[PDB]
Amino acid sequence: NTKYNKEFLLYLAGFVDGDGSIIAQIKPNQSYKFKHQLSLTFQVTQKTQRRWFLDKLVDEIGVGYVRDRGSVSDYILSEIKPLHNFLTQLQPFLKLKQKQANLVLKIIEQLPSAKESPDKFLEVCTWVDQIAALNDSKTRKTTSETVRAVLD
Amino acid sequence: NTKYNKEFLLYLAGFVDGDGSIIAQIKPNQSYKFKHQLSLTFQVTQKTQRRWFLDKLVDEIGVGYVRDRGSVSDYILSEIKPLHNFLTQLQPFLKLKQKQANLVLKIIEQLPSAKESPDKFLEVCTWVDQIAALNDSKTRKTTSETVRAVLD
DNA sequence: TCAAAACGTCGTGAGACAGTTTGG
DNA sequence: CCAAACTGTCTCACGACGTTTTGA
Ligand SMILES: [Ca+2]
Ligand SMILES: [Ca+2]
Repeated sequence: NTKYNKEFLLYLAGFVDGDGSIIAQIKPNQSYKFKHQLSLTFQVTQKTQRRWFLDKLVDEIGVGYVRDRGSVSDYILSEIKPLHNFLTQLQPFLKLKQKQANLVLKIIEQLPSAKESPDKFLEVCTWVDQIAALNDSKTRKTTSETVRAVLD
Repeated sequence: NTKYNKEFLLYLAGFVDGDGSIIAQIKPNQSYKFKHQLSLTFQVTQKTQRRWFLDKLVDEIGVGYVRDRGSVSDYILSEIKPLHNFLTQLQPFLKLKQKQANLVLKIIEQLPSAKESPDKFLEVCTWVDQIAALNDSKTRKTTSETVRAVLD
């Protein structure tokens, strides 16, 4: 359970507030009990020419990976528990995305208990609706209401 | 000469590397002796619904202003003296824009003598070139070479 | 003759999703 | 069934300039 140097977390929070994204999604998938997956992602996007900077992030955060999508690349951290640790430490230094971080950080602490009740799952899904409304969301399709319809 | 809190600078350096810009321009303007103005800008852009964040920067930096351009707003700092003080302190924490910051600092220092020798003015425009080269420059028109064709 | 502000827009470089597959 | 990875794309929200005017 890695501890990060404060000055790193201060800079990083500023960069995240700039080019970063804290993301929650409900993914339709028949193989799941409620026919949806709950997906959490922390990401930083950057021009591939500066991919080196994302690579440095992998090294410094000690987990996650970088992916290519042409002219641009992304640092991706989706593993639920390294994510909890990282976001716990980053959260108090964020300013634009501190609300997203804390929703995520609590959606995490209720996953063990949101696959039991279909109603609990609907509750958690509404929190991801919240994260999406805090972000500059423009192409969102699957929400906690395409879900509620399905749970019927 | 205000001395800025280091935690603030660390966060700001991350945010600058993210959504900020360090700009130097050679502006054709016939009322100047060498037919161009040397202009320097530090800026941070953010969509207007987030203007409060830019307003805070005005207060915390103690100088500069926010302008609106529709859906988006920019914190703007162009005054040469505050810019020098400010960049001197920010620069050590920058990771993507450090080179640009140092070149702006160099330009500022040479500006006085730059207005006296055409050759020295050219040197400076050369440094303007390096800055544009370091940024994601895509609409640039006036270059240190446009200046030579006029120093003639 | 200047520093600085004002006014304006091109071309992405991000952000924030989607859908689908892997593998335990 | 589930976490996580893999693969793709919509629509800006930025970045990084330009030209013109103000007021000393
Ligand atoms: Ca941003
Ligand atoms: Ca950026």
